[PDB]
Amino acid sequence: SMNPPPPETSNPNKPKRQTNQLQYLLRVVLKTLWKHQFAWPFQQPVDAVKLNLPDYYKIIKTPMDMGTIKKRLENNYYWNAQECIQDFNTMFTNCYIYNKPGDDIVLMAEALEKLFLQKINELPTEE
Ligand SMILES: Cc1noc(C)c1-c1cc(O)cc([C@@H](O)c2ccccc2)c1
Repeated sequence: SMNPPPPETSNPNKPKRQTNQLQYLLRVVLKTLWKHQFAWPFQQPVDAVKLNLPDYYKIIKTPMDMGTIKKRLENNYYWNAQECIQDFNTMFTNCYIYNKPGDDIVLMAEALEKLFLQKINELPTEE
């Protein structure tokens, strides 16, 4: 079956703003995760055709990935840091829902999420 369209990264009818927290999310949080040895499976949407996973989009109905997040941060899609944090959280949770505990992909997501939580605990106060 065909992949869905990816999550949107441009919509003029969506309100947005720059905040120092969103700027930290791009310059520190995304940047740090993206270069991790284990980032690559999370750097673009799941291509269920390529991966031969007929059920993926039956199971994962709110897909998200760091490719999408990167474009949203770079293209000023967000209103606040919470929208972006939620996208990370959805990406992580999706991986844990779809796969099994201790699978290599789950261990990889967990490595990224450990780093993510370290970086978010240092989120600047809004200014
Ligand atoms: C992310 C993610 N969540 O569920 C699936 C399925 C993936 C996923 C996305 C991908 O690009 C690739 C793979 C898979 O080839 C794999 C398996 C072990 C270690 C790394 C990679 C899984």
